[PDB]
Amino acid sequence: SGAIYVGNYRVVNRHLATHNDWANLVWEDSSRDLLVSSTTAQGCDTIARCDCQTGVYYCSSRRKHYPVSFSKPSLIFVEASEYYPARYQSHLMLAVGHSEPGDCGGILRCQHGVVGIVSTGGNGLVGFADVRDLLWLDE
Ligand SMILES: CSc1cnccc1CC(=O)N1CCC[C@H](C(N)=O)C1
Ligand SMILES: [Zn+2]
Repeated sequence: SGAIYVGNYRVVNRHLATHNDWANLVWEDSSRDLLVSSTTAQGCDTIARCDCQTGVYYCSSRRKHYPVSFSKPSLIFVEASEYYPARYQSHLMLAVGHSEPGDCGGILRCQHGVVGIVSTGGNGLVGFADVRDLLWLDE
């Protein structure tokens, strides 16, 4: 579980999106595992507009924040699940770190703000869905 609350938007993993999210849909992309819904309240999460490759992510399976080196956003192949068949997920960034299935939605942050959210993982690796290219979240 976990979401980004910026302005009148709620950013979540598409596979973990609720009924309310689909009823207040703004934009969704299965290949990125992202879904954006609208909110009445005004969020204050600052989104990073950078090319940082180091940050800190929240791991709910350990109740700890971990510092990570992470890769540039790219097309990384992801194995089949009850949410998506086997495919290439775009705008994905990998880091060496701990993750479990309940960890999806944890925020990744740098000195510039919110980079993205936990989306994939396994084998000692953790994947983050980047949100820095989504410029419309601010405007
Ligand atoms: C941190 S998630 C995780 C971590 N360890 C083992 C397993 C996982 C689960 C996992 O990777 N995914 C299942 C749910 C959808 C995901 C996606 N974005 O396509 C992929
Ligand atoms: Zn940054």
